[PDB]
Amino acid sequence: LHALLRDIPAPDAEAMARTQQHIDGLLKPPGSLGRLETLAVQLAGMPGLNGTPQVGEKAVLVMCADHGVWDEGVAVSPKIVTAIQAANMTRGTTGVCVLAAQAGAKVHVIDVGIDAEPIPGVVNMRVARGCGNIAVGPAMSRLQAEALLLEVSRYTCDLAQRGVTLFGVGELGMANTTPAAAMVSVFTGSDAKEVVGIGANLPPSRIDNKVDVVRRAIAINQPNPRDGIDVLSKVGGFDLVGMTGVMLGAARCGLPVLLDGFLSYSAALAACQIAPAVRPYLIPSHFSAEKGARIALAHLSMEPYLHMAMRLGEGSGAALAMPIVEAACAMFHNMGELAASNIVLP
Amino acid sequence: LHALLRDIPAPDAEAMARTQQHIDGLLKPPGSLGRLETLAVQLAGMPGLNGTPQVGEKAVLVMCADHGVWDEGVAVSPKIVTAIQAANMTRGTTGVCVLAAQAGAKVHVIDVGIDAEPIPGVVNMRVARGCGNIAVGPAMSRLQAEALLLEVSRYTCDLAQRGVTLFGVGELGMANTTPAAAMVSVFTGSDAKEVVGIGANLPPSRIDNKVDVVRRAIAINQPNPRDGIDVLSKVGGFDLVGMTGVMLGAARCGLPVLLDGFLSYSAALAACQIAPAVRPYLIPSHFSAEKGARIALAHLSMEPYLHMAMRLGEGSGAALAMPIVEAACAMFHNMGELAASNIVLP
Ligand SMILES: O=C(O)c1ccc[n+]([C@@H]2O[C@H](COP(=O)([O-])O)[C@@H](O)[C@H]2O)c1
Ligand SMILES: O=C(O)c1ccc[n+]([C@@H]2O[C@H](COP(=O)([O-])O)[C@@H](O)[C@H]2O)c1
Ligand SMILES: Cc1ccc(O)cc1C
Ligand SMILES: Cc1ccc(O)cc1C
Repeated sequence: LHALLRDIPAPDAEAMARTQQHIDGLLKPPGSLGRLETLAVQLAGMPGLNGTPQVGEKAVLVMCADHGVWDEGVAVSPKIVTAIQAANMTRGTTGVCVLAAQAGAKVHVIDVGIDAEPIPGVVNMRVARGCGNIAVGPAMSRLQAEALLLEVSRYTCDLAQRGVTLFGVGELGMANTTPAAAMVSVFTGSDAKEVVGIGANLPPSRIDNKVDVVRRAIAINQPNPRDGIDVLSKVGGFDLVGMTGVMLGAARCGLPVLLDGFLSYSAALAACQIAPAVRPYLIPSHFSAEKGARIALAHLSMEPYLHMAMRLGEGSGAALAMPIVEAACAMFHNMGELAASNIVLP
Repeated sequence: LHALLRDIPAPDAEAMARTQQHIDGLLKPPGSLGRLETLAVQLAGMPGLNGTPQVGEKAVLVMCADHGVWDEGVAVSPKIVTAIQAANMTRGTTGVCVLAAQAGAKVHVIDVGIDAEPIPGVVNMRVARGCGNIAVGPAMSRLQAEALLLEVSRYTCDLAQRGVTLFGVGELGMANTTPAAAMVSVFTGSDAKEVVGIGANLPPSRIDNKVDVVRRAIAINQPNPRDGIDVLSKVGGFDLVGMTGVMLGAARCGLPVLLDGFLSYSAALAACQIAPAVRPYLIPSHFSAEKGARIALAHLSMEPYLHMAMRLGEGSGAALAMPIVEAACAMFHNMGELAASNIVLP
């Protein structure tokens, strides 16, 4: 894993300069396509894209796992929903499936720790049947977190060898906004009350308990904010570790990764703590309706493109933003140039 | 035109209720797809869509015209750019062309008043070679504004008979953020300084003059805020009137219209003043980087989906949002249902 982190490439400033000059000469007032222009330049700097903003095959990786903290009464969805929904993912009837189909992306469903019998058709990388209840101890051992990061990182960059140039990250796991909140609190130094949300429709009256659980998790585990792996293993979950793995893998591969919602923000904070070099490869999608989204995004210095009040998870927001990445590429390659129309601007 | 306004249909509450019930039963926590859900219900209520959120053919109508106020030094782009860019529209090299192609939409370029010889391939509805300079008098006569509204409204609903179910509105015209600002000031009661922006890269040092011009336009013409046609004819432009026409026409046709940027907001304010019944058919796209966007959107009670710092115009933002409308339809029709998976939630 040390080799992985060490070999993440820096962005190509040469390709970015060439891209910027090309964009400035297109048929429009300079800077007028705003963040679409910035996104094109960002893509051009990613080594896996071969010096130009382009999109080949697209994949959304959905990390599925159960959480022991579900027993603390922090979620209203039956625990079995993780297993049921994971199977639905193989049938194409879920939210991320429908949105990925619209974007022409393939969904890869990965079981990194569902508490049920193995599901045929789902990629099997299960660490255990659900992680430990973070309210009374760690979610997993450091060894388990490291092993899963390496496994997922390898799977991710291996897809790159099959033509994938754009990744979207997602998750599925009942009770997972609890460890996500714990992680966000630890990494940002914000009090649990400011980052704990209603997750999947938790009744307002049960929020107090959820906040109490997050605080106990942190007090009991004492995760070190300066060690991303320590935080993930202590107050995270297998799904969260898996998402961090996709980000490290895509970065190693020099390719872009679209974030999703709140859960993905928590994983991104961990990934950036572990390897700051991962940051230039992350692209935000939407602004999650979860209470702690604003704080998490502020610490990542990210401004999402889409304001849809979405809070489904599954990688649904990442899939919805794929057309925006393709639009930036289309602008770059297909627009005419000012000079060719003899248009001169101040 | 009185008949047109009188016959705009009210939204179908029955279809909307059926849509809401269907969305609540899909495979996800209730309300979790947020504004995508609200958008689907909004679409279901539009009579031209036949009781369900669906998208058939898509068209972006780009209204092109020149403005006499260009002579007041309020724009840095050469006046001939309107004519040049309008021809580029027929070649598919412009920003809206490239983005519409990505969304599978056709672009219709309409000349409603370019100050140049007619351009082959562009739809000809020219009122005159540029409108009057609003700094010294009206842009056009009330008769001219009314005639153009009716003509464009008919053209728009006629496309509906050819399979178009989703419209996007756009414009092209040097100096047009000046009349747009004047209109926004009149309709919202905001001072010109709060709504006048840099348009297509106007140097910060020339802003003062642009603000002075807007104030003179309003003082000299005395447009009546309660009469949308009066405002359009006095301090508007042919392109702005044309955009208002697309909105009235789509509403009469019971079909959705996606707004674009600042210019489109000014036209929407006029359209809603003329006929409040038009409002349920308007769908925002992006949040224009123009200074007066926030005020204009607040008065329309609209929150755009996309935050791209875009300020190109041409209907580029409307085209970029078309995939979002298709996503809401895909969610509605393609997602599985909770009951079918035996999932019961509180
Ligand atoms: O992605 C988000 O921003 C998001 C926000 C709130 C809830 N969720 C989803 O709902 C689940 C977590 O909610 P909960 O209440 O069980 O902690 C999990 O399967 C997520 O995919 C997802
Ligand atoms: O759509 C917007 O929000 C927008 C904001 C600023 C400038 N524009 C475009 O630039 C032109 C107007 O800018 P200007 O400086 O000549 O008033 C016109 O052709 C518009 O399409 C468009
Ligand atoms: C200069 C300029 C202004 C507005 C446009 O839509 C396009 C161009 C090229
Ligand atoms: C209940 C529930 C929770 C999260 C999902 O992604 C989907 C469903 C159906």
